[PDB]
Amino acid sequence: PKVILKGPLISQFNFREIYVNDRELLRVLVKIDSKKHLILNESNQLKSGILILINGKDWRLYRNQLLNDNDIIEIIPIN
Repeated sequence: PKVILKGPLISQFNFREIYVNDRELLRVLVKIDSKKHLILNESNQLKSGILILINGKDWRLYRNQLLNDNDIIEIIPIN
């Protein structure tokens, strides 16, 4: 799947878009957030003020189902 960063996350991660082979959302986030811990707490739980869209829809609707290779994951910070 394709990961797109929005807002301050772009400068904080130092990239805007990246592809990852992971089909499990948590693993996608861990690969992105590996040595930085910017969007995940130590418990790998998402930090507050971060939303995730999968193909334009809130991630929680998907119930941790298999991601397809062509899915677009948007990570969006909010106030």
